[PDB]
Amino acid sequence: DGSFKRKASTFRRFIEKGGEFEPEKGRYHLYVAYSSPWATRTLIVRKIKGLEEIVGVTIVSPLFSAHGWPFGDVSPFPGAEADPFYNAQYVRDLYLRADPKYEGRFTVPVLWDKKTETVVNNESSEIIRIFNTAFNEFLPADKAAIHLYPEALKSEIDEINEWVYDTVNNGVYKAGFATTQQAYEAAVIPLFESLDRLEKILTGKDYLVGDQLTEADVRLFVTIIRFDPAYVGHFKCNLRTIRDGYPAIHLWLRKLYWNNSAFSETCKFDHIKASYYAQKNVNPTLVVPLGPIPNILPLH
Amino acid sequence: TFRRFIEKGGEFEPEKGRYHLYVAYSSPWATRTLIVRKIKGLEEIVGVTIVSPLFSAHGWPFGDVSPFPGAEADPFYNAQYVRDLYLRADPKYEGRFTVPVLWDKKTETVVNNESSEIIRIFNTAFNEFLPADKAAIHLYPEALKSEIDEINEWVYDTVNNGVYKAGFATTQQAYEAAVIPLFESLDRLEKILTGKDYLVGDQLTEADVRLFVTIIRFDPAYVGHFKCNLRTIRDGYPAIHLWLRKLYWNNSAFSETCKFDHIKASYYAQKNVNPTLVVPLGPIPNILPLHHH
Repeated sequence: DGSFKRKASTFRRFIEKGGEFEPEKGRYHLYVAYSSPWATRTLIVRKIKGLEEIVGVTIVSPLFSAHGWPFGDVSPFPGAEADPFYNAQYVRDLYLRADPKYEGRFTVPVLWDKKTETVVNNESSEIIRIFNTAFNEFLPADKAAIHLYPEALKSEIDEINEWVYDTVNNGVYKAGFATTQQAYEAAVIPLFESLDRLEKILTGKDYLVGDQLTEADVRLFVTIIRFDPAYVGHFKCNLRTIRDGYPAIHLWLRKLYWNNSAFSETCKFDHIKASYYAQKNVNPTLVVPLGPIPNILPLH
Repeated sequence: TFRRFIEKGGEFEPEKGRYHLYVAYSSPWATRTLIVRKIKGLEEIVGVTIVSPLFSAHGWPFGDVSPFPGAEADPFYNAQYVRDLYLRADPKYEGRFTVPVLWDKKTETVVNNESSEIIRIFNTAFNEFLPADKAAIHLYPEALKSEIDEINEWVYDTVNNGVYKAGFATTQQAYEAAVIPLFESLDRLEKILTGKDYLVGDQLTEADVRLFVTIIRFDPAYVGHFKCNLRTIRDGYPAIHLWLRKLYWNNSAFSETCKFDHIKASYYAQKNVNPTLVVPLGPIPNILPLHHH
Protein backbone atom coordinates (compact mmCIF):
# COMPACT_ATOMS: atom_id res chain seq x y z
CA ASP A 1 0.00 0.00 0.00
CA GLY A 2 1.82 3.12 1.27
CA SER A 3 -1.10 5.56 0.94
CA PHE A 4 -2.75 7.62 3.67
CA LYS A 5 -6.45 6.89 4.24
CA ARG A 6 -8.15 9.50 6.45
CA LYS A 7 -10.65 8.13 8.97
CA ALA A 8 -14.01 9.94 8.89
CA SER A 9 -15.54 11.68 11.91
CA THR A 10 -17.95 9.96 14.29
CA PHE A 11 -19.55 12.70 16.49
CA ARG A 12 -21.87 14.40 14.06
CA ARG A 13 -24.58 16.28 15.97
CA PHE A 14 -25.87 19.82 15.54
CA ILE A 15 -27.06 22.74 17.66
CA GLU A 16 -30.75 23.36 17.09
CA LYS A 17 -33.69 24.91 18.91
CA GLY A 18 -35.55 22.09 20.62
CA GLY A 19 -32.92 19.52 19.73
CA GLU A 20 -30.49 17.56 21.85
CA PHE A 21 -28.15 20.58 21.97
CA GLU A 22 -30.08 23.77 22.43
CA PRO A 23 -28.39 27.01 21.31
CA GLU A 24 -27.00 28.69 24.42
CA LYS A 25 -24.40 31.29 25.28
CA GLY A 26 -21.47 30.06 27.34
CA ARG A 27 -22.39 26.37 26.95
CA TYR A 28 -20.28 25.18 24.00
CA HIS A 29 -16.51 25.23 23.71
CA LEU A 30 -14.01 24.61 20.99
CA TYR A 31 -10.87 22.68 21.63
CA VAL A 32 -8.35 23.39 18.86
CA ALA A 33 -4.72 23.36 17.84
CA TYR A 34 -3.45 26.40 15.98
CA SER A 35 -1.39 24.10 13.79
CA SER A 36 -4.46 22.15 12.58
CA PRO A 37 -5.94 23.51 9.34
CA TRP A 38 -9.14 21.67 10.20
CA ALA A 39 -9.45 23.29 13.61
CA THR A 40 -8.36 26.66 12.33
CA ARG A 41 -11.39 26.65 10.05
CA THR A 42 -13.56 26.89 13.14
CA LEU A 43 -11.45 29.70 14.68
CA ILE A 44 -11.75 31.75 11.53
CA VAL A 45 -15.54 31.44 11.31
CA ARG A 46 -15.97 32.01 15.04
CA LYS A 47 -14.39 35.39 14.48
CA ILE A 48 -16.21 36.02 11.21
CA LYS A 49 -19.54 35.40 12.96
CA GLY A 50 -18.77 37.47 16.06
CA LEU A 51 -19.03 34.42 18.31
CA GLU A 52 -16.04 35.03 20.59
CA GLU A 53 -18.14 35.71 23.73
CA ILE A 54 -20.67 33.00 22.89
CA VAL A 55 -18.38 30.01 22.19
CA GLY A 56 -15.23 29.41 24.21
CA VAL A 57 -11.85 28.25 22.90
CA THR A 58 -8.87 26.36 24.32
CA ILE A 59 -5.55 26.09 22.46
CA VAL A 60 -3.86 22.74 22.93
CA SER A 61 -0.09 22.36 22.66
CA PRO A 62 1.10 21.99 19.04
CA LEU A 63 3.58 19.30 20.20
CA PHE A 64 1.64 16.21 19.20
CA SER A 65 2.87 13.26 21.21
CA ALA A 66 2.46 9.53 21.54
CA HIS A 67 -0.65 10.44 23.52
CA GLY A 68 -1.99 12.82 20.94
CA TRP A 69 -2.60 16.50 21.47
CA PRO A 70 -1.37 17.54 24.92
CA PHE A 71 -2.74 20.48 26.81
CA GLY A 72 -0.41 23.41 27.43
CA ASP A 73 0.44 22.56 31.01
CA VAL A 74 1.56 19.13 29.84
CA SER A 75 3.70 20.23 26.85
CA PRO A 76 4.30 23.95 27.27
CA PHE A 77 4.41 26.05 24.17
CA PRO A 78 3.87 29.80 23.83
CA GLY A 79 0.14 30.46 23.62
CA ALA A 80 -0.84 26.90 24.46
CA GLU A 81 -3.31 26.52 27.30
CA ALA A 82 -4.35 24.17 30.07
CA ASP A 83 -7.78 22.52 29.91
CA PRO A 84 -10.11 24.83 31.89
CA PHE A 85 -12.75 22.29 32.85
CA TYR A 86 -11.73 18.66 33.53
CA ASN A 87 -7.99 18.67 34.30
CA ALA A 88 -7.61 16.79 31.03
CA GLN A 89 -4.04 15.98 30.04
CA TYR A 90 -4.56 15.04 26.35
CA VAL A 91 -7.48 15.58 24.00
CA ARG A 92 -8.14 11.87 24.23
CA ASP A 93 -9.23 12.52 27.83
CA LEU A 94 -12.13 14.64 26.49
CA TYR A 95 -13.31 11.94 24.11
CA LEU A 96 -13.18 9.21 26.75
CA ARG A 97 -15.15 11.43 29.11
CA ALA A 98 -17.81 11.70 26.42
CA ASP A 99 -17.62 7.95 25.92
CA PRO A 100 -15.14 5.61 27.65
CA LYS A 101 -15.62 3.08 24.85
CA TYR A 102 -14.95 5.51 21.99
CA GLU A 103 -12.58 4.09 19.41
CA GLY A 104 -12.37 6.80 16.80
CA ARG A 105 -9.40 9.13 16.48
CA PHE A 106 -8.86 11.92 19.02
CA THR A 107 -8.82 14.77 16.55
CA VAL A 108 -9.22 18.50 16.75
CA PRO A 109 -11.42 20.39 16.42
CA VAL A 110 -13.81 19.35 19.15
CA LEU A 111 -17.04 21.28 19.55
CA TRP A 112 -17.79 20.33 23.15
CA ASP A 113 -20.89 20.66 25.33
CA LYS A 114 -20.00 21.73 28.87
CA LYS A 115 -23.52 20.90 30.12
CA THR A 116 -23.66 17.18 29.29
CA GLU A 117 -19.85 16.77 28.91
CA THR A 118 -19.78 15.29 25.44
CA VAL A 119 -18.63 15.98 21.90
CA VAL A 120 -21.39 17.65 19.93
CA ASN A 121 -19.44 17.53 16.65
CA ASN A 122 -15.83 16.86 15.64
CA GLU A 123 -16.27 17.42 11.90
CA SER A 124 -14.80 20.82 11.04
CA SER A 125 -16.90 21.04 7.90
CA GLU A 126 -20.09 20.77 9.96
CA ILE A 127 -18.94 22.96 12.85
CA ILE A 128 -18.40 25.97 10.65
CA ARG A 129 -21.87 25.45 9.17
CA ILE A 130 -23.39 25.22 12.65
CA PHE A 131 -21.77 28.62 13.21
CA ASN A 132 -23.60 30.21 10.25
CA THR A 133 -26.96 30.05 12.03
CA ALA A 134 -27.13 28.19 15.35
CA PHE A 135 -26.26 31.19 17.53
CA ASN A 136 -28.04 33.90 15.53
CA GLU A 137 -30.52 34.75 18.30
CA PHE A 138 -27.51 35.81 20.36
CA LEU A 139 -26.17 38.11 17.65
CA PRO A 140 -27.17 41.52 16.31
CA ALA A 141 -29.26 41.29 13.14
CA ASP A 142 -26.44 42.34 10.80
CA LYS A 143 -24.01 39.78 12.26
CA ALA A 144 -26.78 37.18 12.26
CA ALA A 145 -27.26 37.78 8.54
CA ILE A 146 -23.64 36.73 7.80
CA HIS A 147 -23.64 33.31 6.19
CA LEU A 148 -20.68 31.60 4.52
CA TYR A 149 -22.78 28.83 2.93
CA PRO A 150 -25.70 30.77 1.43
CA GLU A 151 -28.38 28.96 -0.53
CA ALA A 152 -27.74 30.91 -3.75
CA LEU A 153 -24.08 29.82 -3.84
CA LYS A 154 -24.34 26.37 -2.27
CA SER A 155 -24.12 24.34 -5.45
CA GLU A 156 -21.02 26.24 -6.63
CA ILE A 157 -19.52 25.94 -3.14
CA ASP A 158 -20.14 22.21 -2.98
CA GLU A 159 -18.65 21.67 -6.44
CA ILE A 160 -15.36 23.38 -5.65
CA ASN A 161 -15.22 21.94 -2.10
CA GLU A 162 -15.36 18.36 -3.36
CA TRP A 163 -12.08 18.42 -5.27
CA VAL A 164 -10.45 21.01 -3.05
CA TYR A 165 -11.05 18.67 -0.12
CA ASP A 166 -9.97 15.51 -1.89
CA THR A 167 -6.86 16.71 -3.72
CA VAL A 168 -5.71 19.81 -1.75
CA ASN A 169 -6.94 19.83 1.87
CA ASN A 170 -6.41 16.11 2.22
CA GLY A 171 -3.98 15.94 -0.71
CA VAL A 172 -1.12 17.48 1.23
CA TYR A 173 -1.56 14.79 3.80
CA LYS A 174 -1.82 11.98 1.22
CA ALA A 175 1.52 13.20 -0.16
CA GLY A 176 3.22 13.90 3.16
CA PHE A 177 2.17 10.71 4.93
CA ALA A 178 2.84 8.48 1.93
CA THR A 179 5.44 5.80 2.65
CA THR A 180 6.10 4.65 -0.91
CA GLN A 181 7.36 6.65 -3.84
CA GLN A 182 4.31 5.65 -5.91
CA ALA A 183 1.79 6.76 -3.31
CA TYR A 184 3.59 10.10 -2.85
CA GLU A 185 3.56 10.83 -6.58
CA ALA A 186 -0.07 9.77 -6.94
CA ALA A 187 -0.96 12.43 -4.34
CA VAL A 188 1.41 15.29 -5.22
CA ILE A 189 0.55 15.40 -8.93
CA PRO A 190 -3.23 15.93 -8.52
CA LEU A 191 -2.50 18.40 -5.73
CA PHE A 192 -0.59 20.65 -8.09
CA GLU A 193 -3.07 20.00 -10.87
CA SER A 194 -5.76 21.35 -8.58
CA LEU A 195 -3.56 24.32 -7.68
CA ASP A 196 -3.12 25.03 -11.38
CA ARG A 197 -6.91 24.92 -11.65
CA LEU A 198 -7.48 27.19 -8.66
CA GLU A 199 -4.98 29.67 -10.08
CA LYS A 200 -7.17 30.09 -13.15
CA ILE A 201 -10.29 30.37 -11.00
CA LEU A 202 -8.75 33.12 -8.85
CA THR A 203 -7.27 35.12 -11.74
CA GLY A 204 -8.71 38.60 -11.41
CA LYS A 205 -10.89 37.57 -8.44
CA ASP A 206 -10.84 38.18 -4.68
CA TYR A 207 -12.96 35.12 -3.77
CA LEU A 208 -13.52 31.63 -5.16
CA VAL A 209 -17.33 31.86 -5.46
CA GLY A 210 -19.81 34.70 -6.06
CA ASP A 211 -17.33 37.52 -5.52
CA GLN A 212 -17.76 37.18 -1.76
CA LEU A 213 -16.23 35.37 1.16
CA THR A 214 -17.62 31.86 1.55
CA GLU A 215 -16.60 28.73 3.39
CA ALA A 216 -14.87 27.60 0.19
CA ASP A 217 -12.35 30.38 0.82
CA VAL A 218 -12.00 29.46 4.48
CA ARG A 219 -11.46 25.79 3.71
CA LEU A 220 -8.89 26.45 0.98
CA PHE A 221 -7.11 29.18 2.97
CA VAL A 222 -6.18 26.97 5.92
CA THR A 223 -4.24 24.72 3.57
CA ILE A 224 -2.67 27.40 1.44
CA ILE A 225 -1.49 29.52 4.40
CA ARG A 226 0.46 26.48 5.64
CA PHE A 227 1.82 25.65 2.19
CA ASP A 228 5.05 27.62 1.81
CA PRO A 229 5.74 27.53 5.58
CA ALA A 230 5.49 23.73 6.04
CA TYR A 231 3.89 21.58 3.31
CA VAL A 232 6.48 22.45 0.66
CA GLY A 233 9.31 21.11 2.75
CA HIS A 234 7.99 18.73 5.40
CA PHE A 235 5.39 17.07 3.13
CA LYS A 236 7.47 17.41 -0.07
CA CYS A 237 4.72 19.37 -1.83
CA ASN A 238 7.39 21.20 -3.74
CA LEU A 239 6.74 21.26 -7.49
CA ARG A 240 6.39 25.01 -6.98
CA THR A 241 5.57 27.45 -4.17
CA ILE A 242 2.52 29.59 -3.69
CA ARG A 243 4.51 32.81 -3.56
CA ASP A 244 6.53 32.23 -6.74
CA GLY A 245 4.44 29.67 -8.67
CA TYR A 246 0.84 30.92 -8.24
CA PRO A 247 0.38 34.70 -8.37
CA ALA A 248 -3.44 34.62 -8.34
CA ILE A 249 -3.56 32.22 -5.36
CA HIS A 250 -0.86 34.30 -3.72
CA LEU A 251 -2.78 37.56 -4.07
CA TRP A 252 -6.03 35.94 -2.91
CA LEU A 253 -4.14 34.46 0.05
CA ARG A 254 -2.53 37.76 1.03
CA LYS A 255 -5.73 39.81 0.74
CA LEU A 256 -7.52 37.43 3.10
CA TYR A 257 -4.63 37.40 5.61
CA TRP A 258 -3.77 41.10 5.65
CA ASN A 259 -7.26 42.53 5.14
CA ASN A 260 -9.45 40.22 7.29
CA SER A 261 -8.39 39.90 10.93
CA ALA A 262 -10.30 36.61 11.33
CA PHE A 263 -7.62 35.05 9.11
CA SER A 264 -4.50 36.65 10.62
CA GLU A 265 -5.49 36.55 14.31
CA THR A 266 -6.12 32.80 14.08
CA CYS A 267 -2.87 32.16 12.19
CA LYS A 268 0.07 31.11 14.41
CA PHE A 269 3.02 30.20 12.22
CA ASP A 270 5.12 29.06 15.17
CA HIS A 271 2.42 26.60 16.16
CA ILE A 272 2.14 25.44 12.56
CA LYS A 273 5.83 24.80 11.95
CA ALA A 274 6.47 23.37 15.38
CA SER A 275 3.67 20.86 14.85
CA TYR A 276 4.66 19.49 11.48
CA TYR A 277 8.37 19.36 12.11
CA ALA A 278 7.84 17.57 15.44
CA GLN A 279 6.63 14.55 13.41
CA LYS A 280 9.39 12.04 14.26
CA ASN A 281 8.39 9.52 11.62
CA VAL A 282 9.10 12.06 8.86
CA ASN A 283 11.59 14.45 10.46
CA PRO A 284 13.55 12.42 13.01
CA THR A 285 16.04 15.23 13.70
CA LEU A 286 13.06 17.31 14.92
CA VAL A 287 14.84 20.39 13.59
CA VAL A 288 12.53 23.23 12.57
CA PRO A 289 13.66 25.15 9.47
CA LEU A 290 14.23 28.85 9.82
CA GLY A 291 12.56 29.60 6.50
CA PRO A 292 10.76 30.54 4.50
CA ILE A 293 11.32 34.16 5.32
CA PRO A 294 8.61 35.54 5.67
CA ASN A 295 5.84 33.15 6.54
CA ILE A 296 3.61 35.31 4.34
CA LEU A 297 4.74 38.22 2.21
CA PRO A 298 3.13 41.65 2.50
CA LEU A 299 0.27 42.83 0.36
CA HIS A 300 2.19 45.72 -1.22
CA THR B 1 47.01 11.09 2.56
CA PHE B 2 46.64 10.86 -1.24
CA ARG B 3 47.82 14.30 -2.35
CA ARG B 4 49.99 13.60 -5.36
CA PHE B 5 50.19 15.44 -8.70
CA ILE B 6 50.71 14.68 -12.41
CA GLU B 7 53.88 16.29 -13.76
CA LYS B 8 56.39 15.69 -16.54
CA GLY B 9 59.30 13.87 -14.97
CA GLY B 10 57.31 13.22 -11.81
CA GLU B 11 56.13 10.07 -10.13
CA PHE B 12 52.98 10.27 -12.30
CA GLU B 13 53.84 11.21 -15.86
CA PRO B 14 51.13 12.84 -18.01
CA GLU B 15 49.78 10.17 -20.38
CA LYS B 16 46.57 9.49 -22.28
CA GLY B 17 44.38 6.67 -21.11
CA ARG B 18 46.29 6.21 -17.86
CA TYR B 19 44.36 8.24 -15.27
CA HIS B 20 40.77 7.67 -14.31
CA LEU B 21 38.20 9.51 -12.22
CA TYR B 22 35.82 7.57 -10.00
CA VAL B 23 32.93 9.91 -9.24
CA ALA B 24 29.34 10.11 -8.11
CA TYR B 25 27.18 12.50 -10.11
CA SER B 26 25.49 13.55 -6.88
CA SER B 27 28.72 14.71 -5.19
CA PRO B 28 29.42 18.44 -5.75
CA TRP B 29 33.04 17.68 -4.88
CA ALA B 30 33.34 15.02 -7.55
CA THR B 31 31.28 17.04 -10.02
CA ARG B 32 33.93 19.79 -9.85
CA THR B 33 36.30 17.45 -11.59
CA LEU B 34 33.72 16.45 -14.21
CA ILE B 35 33.08 20.07 -15.11
CA VAL B 36 36.79 20.88 -15.47
CA ARG B 37 37.40 17.66 -17.41
CA LYS B 38 34.90 18.95 -19.99
CA ILE B 39 36.23 22.51 -19.80
CA LYS B 40 39.78 21.41 -20.62
CA GLY B 41 38.61 18.96 -23.29
CA LEU B 42 39.96 15.94 -21.40
CA GLU B 43 37.04 13.53 -21.91
CA GLU B 44 39.10 11.25 -24.17
CA ILE B 45 42.31 11.66 -22.18
CA VAL B 46 41.04 10.92 -18.62
CA GLY B 47 38.38 8.29 -18.13
CA VAL B 48 35.40 8.37 -15.78
CA THR B 49 33.38 5.76 -13.92
CA ILE B 50 30.01 6.79 -12.43
CA VAL B 51 29.28 5.12 -9.09
CA SER B 52 25.76 4.49 -7.84
CA PRO B 53 24.24 7.55 -6.14
CA LEU B 54 22.68 5.20 -3.55
CA PHE B 55 25.12 5.65 -0.70
CA SER B 56 25.18 2.60 1.55
CA ALA B 57 26.56 1.39 4.87
CA HIS B 58 29.54 0.22 2.81
CA GLY B 59 29.82 3.60 1.13
CA TRP B 60 29.52 4.34 -2.57
CA PRO B 61 28.49 1.21 -4.48
CA PHE B 62 29.22 0.59 -8.12
CA GLY B 63 26.29 0.38 -10.54
CA ASP B 64 26.16 -3.39 -10.63
CA VAL B 65 25.82 -3.49 -6.84
CA SER B 66 23.13 -0.79 -6.51
CA PRO B 67 21.67 -0.19 -9.97
CA PHE B 68 20.67 3.33 -10.98
CA PRO B 69 20.33 4.71 -14.53
CA GLY B 70 23.76 5.83 -15.60
CA ALA B 71 25.66 4.24 -12.73
CA GLU B 72 28.38 1.94 -13.98
CA ALA B 73 30.31 -1.10 -12.89
CA ASP B 74 34.01 -0.69 -12.11
CA PRO B 75 35.78 -1.52 -15.41
CA PHE B 76 39.20 -2.47 -13.99
CA TYR B 77 39.06 -4.39 -10.67
CA ASN B 78 35.53 -5.83 -10.19
CA ALA B 79 35.28 -3.44 -7.26
CA GLN B 80 31.95 -3.44 -5.37
CA TYR B 81 32.40 -0.22 -3.39
CA VAL B 82 34.75 2.72 -3.68
CA ARG B 83 36.48 1.54 -0.50
CA ASP B 84 37.71 -1.44 -2.47
CA LEU B 85 39.79 0.95 -4.59
CA TYR B 86 41.42 2.74 -1.69
CA LEU B 87 42.25 -0.59 -0.07
CA ARG B 88 43.80 -1.78 -3.30
CA ALA B 89 46.03 1.26 -3.23
CA ASP B 90 46.76 0.67 0.46
CA PRO B 91 45.21 -2.16 2.52
CA LYS B 92 45.78 -0.07 5.67
CA TYR B 93 44.25 3.21 4.51
CA GLU B 94 42.05 4.51 7.29
CA GLY B 95 40.78 7.71 5.76
CA ARG B 96 37.32 8.33 4.39
CA PHE B 97 36.44 6.55 1.15
CA THR B 98 35.41 9.68 -0.68
CA VAL B 99 34.74 10.64 -4.26
CA PRO B 100 36.40 12.00 -6.35
CA VAL B 101 39.26 9.50 -6.77
CA LEU B 102 41.93 10.42 -9.35
CA TRP B 103 43.31 6.95 -9.99
CA ASP B 104 46.45 5.78 -11.79
CA LYS B 105 45.67 2.55 -13.68
CA LYS B 106 49.33 1.83 -14.29
CA THR B 107 50.46 1.40 -10.67
CA GLU B 108 46.89 0.90 -9.27
CA THR B 109 46.87 3.63 -6.68
CA VAL B 110 45.21 6.89 -5.77
CA VAL B 111 47.07 9.86 -7.21
CA ASN B 112 44.84 12.46 -5.57
CA ASN B 113 41.50 12.49 -3.75
CA GLU B 114 41.21 16.22 -3.11
CA SER B 115 38.83 17.84 -5.60
CA SER B 116 40.42 21.23 -5.12
CA GLU B 117 43.77 19.80 -6.24
CA ILE B 118 42.51 17.52 -9.01
CA ILE B 119 40.93 20.42 -10.87
CA ARG B 120 44.18 22.36 -10.56
CA ILE B 121 46.13 19.40 -11.94
CA PHE B 122 43.79 19.59 -14.92
CA ASN B 123 44.70 23.17 -15.75
CA THR B 124 48.06 22.19 -17.25
CA ALA B 125 49.16 18.60 -16.69
CA PHE B 126 47.62 17.20 -19.94
CA ASN B 127 48.16 20.25 -22.11
CA GLU B 128 50.53 18.48 -24.48
CA PHE B 129 47.59 16.30 -25.55
CA LEU B 130 45.20 19.19 -26.16
CA PRO B 131 44.43 21.47 -29.10
CA ALA B 132 45.58 25.01 -28.59
CA ASP B 133 42.28 26.61 -27.53
CA LYS B 134 41.87 23.98 -24.79
CA ALA B 135 45.50 24.00 -23.69
CA ALA B 136 45.36 27.76 -23.22
CA ILE B 137 42.51 27.51 -20.69
CA HIS B 138 43.66 28.00 -17.09
CA LEU B 139 41.07 28.35 -14.35
CA TYR B 140 43.53 29.30 -11.57
CA PRO B 141 45.79 31.82 -13.33
CA GLU B 142 48.47 33.73 -11.51
CA ALA B 143 46.97 37.17 -12.08
CA LEU B 144 43.69 36.13 -10.38
CA LYS B 145 44.95 33.67 -7.75
CA SER B 146 44.78 36.00 -4.77
CA GLU B 147 41.17 37.03 -5.56
CA ILE B 148 40.17 33.43 -6.24
CA ASP B 149 41.69 32.36 -2.92
CA GLU B 150 39.84 35.15 -1.08
CA ILE B 151 36.45 34.20 -2.44
CA ASN B 152 37.14 30.48 -2.13
CA GLU B 153 37.90 30.81 1.59
CA TRP B 154 34.43 31.81 2.70
CA VAL B 155 32.54 30.13 -0.13
CA TYR B 156 34.15 26.85 0.97
CA ASP B 157 33.52 27.27 4.68
CA THR B 158 30.02 28.78 4.66
CA VAL B 159 28.46 27.68 1.34
CA ASN B 160 30.11 24.51 -0.02
CA ASN B 161 30.47 23.09 3.49
CA GLY B 162 27.71 25.22 4.99
CA VAL B 163 24.84 23.34 3.39
CA TYR B 164 26.25 20.21 5.06
CA LYS B 165 26.71 21.89 8.43
CA ALA B 166 23.05 22.86 8.33
CA GLY B 167 21.74 19.64 6.87
CA PHE B 168 23.53 17.24 9.17
CA ALA B 169 23.09 19.32 12.33
CA THR B 170 21.24 17.38 15.01
CA THR B 171 20.34 20.31 17.29
CA GLN B 172 18.23 23.32 16.46
CA GLN B 173 21.06 25.52 17.70
CA ALA B 174 23.63 23.93 15.41
CA TYR B 175 21.30 24.08 12.41
CA GLU B 176 20.58 27.75 12.91
CA ALA B 177 24.24 28.55 13.54
CA ALA B 178 24.98 27.12 10.05
CA VAL B 179 22.00 28.19 7.93
CA ILE B 180 22.27 31.84 8.91
CA PRO B 181 25.88 32.39 7.72
CA LEU B 182 25.02 30.36 4.61
CA PHE B 183 22.37 32.85 3.57
CA GLU B 184 24.52 35.77 4.67
CA SER B 185 27.09 34.46 2.19
CA LEU B 186 24.44 34.09 -0.53
CA ASP B 187 23.45 37.68 0.17
CA ARG B 188 27.12 38.62 -0.33
CA LEU B 189 27.41 36.60 -3.52
CA GLU B 190 24.23 38.22 -4.79
CA LYS B 191 26.03 41.54 -4.47
CA ILE B 192 29.21 40.25 -6.10
CA LEU B 193 27.38 38.87 -9.14
CA THR B 194 25.06 41.81 -9.78
CA GLY B 195 25.82 42.85 -13.34
CA LYS B 196 28.63 40.28 -13.62
CA ASP B 197 29.10 37.03 -15.55
CA TYR B 198 31.81 35.57 -13.31
CA LEU B 199 32.86 35.75 -9.69
CA VAL B 200 36.47 36.84 -10.32
CA GLY B 201 37.92 38.96 -13.10
CA ASP B 202 35.24 38.85 -15.85
CA GLN B 203 36.48 35.37 -16.87
CA LEU B 204 35.54 31.83 -15.90
CA THR B 205 37.69 30.55 -13.02
CA GLU B 206 37.62 27.68 -10.56
CA ALA B 207 35.84 30.04 -8.17
CA ASP B 208 32.80 29.74 -10.47
CA VAL B 209 33.12 25.97 -10.70
CA ARG B 210 33.41 25.49 -6.96
CA LEU B 211 30.37 27.67 -6.28
CA PHE B 212 28.25 26.32 -9.13
CA VAL B 213 28.30 22.73 -7.87
CA THR B 214 26.61 23.88 -4.68
CA ILE B 215 24.20 26.43 -6.16
CA ILE B 216 23.02 23.97 -8.83
CA ARG B 217 21.95 21.53 -6.10
CA PHE B 218 20.36 24.26 -3.99
CA ASP B 219 16.77 24.41 -5.17
CA PRO B 220 16.63 20.71 -6.14
CA ALA B 221 17.87 19.25 -2.80
CA TYR B 222 19.48 21.55 -0.17
CA VAL B 223 16.36 23.70 0.32
CA GLY B 224 14.17 20.76 1.27
CA HIS B 225 16.39 17.95 2.42
CA PHE B 226 18.93 20.12 4.29
CA LYS B 227 16.32 22.73 5.28
CA CYS B 228 18.29 25.54 3.61
CA ASN B 229 15.10 27.37 3.01
CA LEU B 230 15.17 31.01 4.13
CA ARG B 231 14.75 31.68 0.41
CA THR B 232 15.39 29.82 -2.86
CA ILE B 233 17.88 30.62 -5.60
CA ARG B 234 15.24 31.04 -8.25
CA ASP B 235 13.00 33.22 -6.12
CA GLY B 236 15.46 34.84 -3.71
CA TYR B 237 18.67 35.58 -5.60
CA PRO B 238 18.22 36.95 -9.12
CA ALA B 239 21.92 37.77 -9.67
CA ILE B 240 23.04 34.31 -8.52
CA HIS B 241 20.18 32.78 -10.51
CA LEU B 242 21.22 34.45 -13.76
CA TRP B 243 24.91 33.53 -13.27
CA LEU B 244 23.86 29.93 -12.58
CA ARG B 245 21.61 29.70 -15.65
CA LYS B 246 24.25 31.27 -17.88
CA LEU B 247 26.87 28.71 -16.88
CA TYR B 248 24.43 25.79 -17.14
CA TRP B 249 22.79 26.76 -20.42
CA ASN B 250 25.69 28.33 -22.31
CA ASN B 251 28.46 25.90 -21.31
CA SER B 252 27.96 22.18 -21.90
CA ALA B 253 30.67 21.41 -19.31
CA PHE B 254 28.20 22.45 -16.63
CA SER B 255 24.98 20.92 -18.01
CA GLU B 256 26.30 17.62 -19.35
CA THR B 257 27.90 16.85 -15.96
CA CYS B 258 24.72 17.74 -14.06
CA LYS B 259 22.43 14.76 -13.45
CA PHE B 260 19.58 15.92 -11.28
CA ASP B 261 18.18 12.44 -10.75
CA HIS B 262 21.48 11.32 -9.29
CA ILE B 263 21.61 14.42 -7.09
CA LYS B 264 18.12 14.05 -5.66
CA ALA B 265 18.41 10.28 -5.31
CA SER B 266 21.56 10.53 -3.20
CA TYR B 267 20.35 13.11 -0.73
CA TYR B 268 16.84 11.73 -0.25
CA ALA B 269 18.23 8.25 0.29
CA GLN B 270 19.81 9.50 3.56
CA LYS B 271 17.62 7.60 5.99
CA ASN B 272 19.00 9.35 9.08
CA VAL B 273 17.38 12.54 7.75
CA ASN B 274 14.62 11.19 5.46
CA PRO B 275 13.47 7.84 6.86
CA THR B 276 10.63 7.45 4.35
CA LEU B 277 13.25 7.49 1.57
CA VAL B 278 10.74 9.28 -0.68
CA VAL B 279 12.11 11.61 -3.39
CA PRO B 280 10.14 14.80 -4.05
CA LEU B 281 8.92 15.38 -7.57
CA GLY B 282 9.73 19.05 -7.40
CA PRO B 283 10.95 21.61 -7.82
CA ILE B 284 9.81 21.80 -11.45
CA PRO B 285 12.08 22.49 -13.29
CA ASN B 286 15.39 21.48 -11.81
CA ILE B 287 16.79 24.68 -13.38
CA LEU B 288 14.81 27.34 -15.19
CA PRO B 289 15.55 28.34 -18.80
CA LEU B 290 18.05 31.06 -19.52
CA HIS B 291 15.43 33.48 -20.82
CA HIS B 292 13.09 33.11 -17.82
CA HIS B 293 12.43 36.20 -15.68
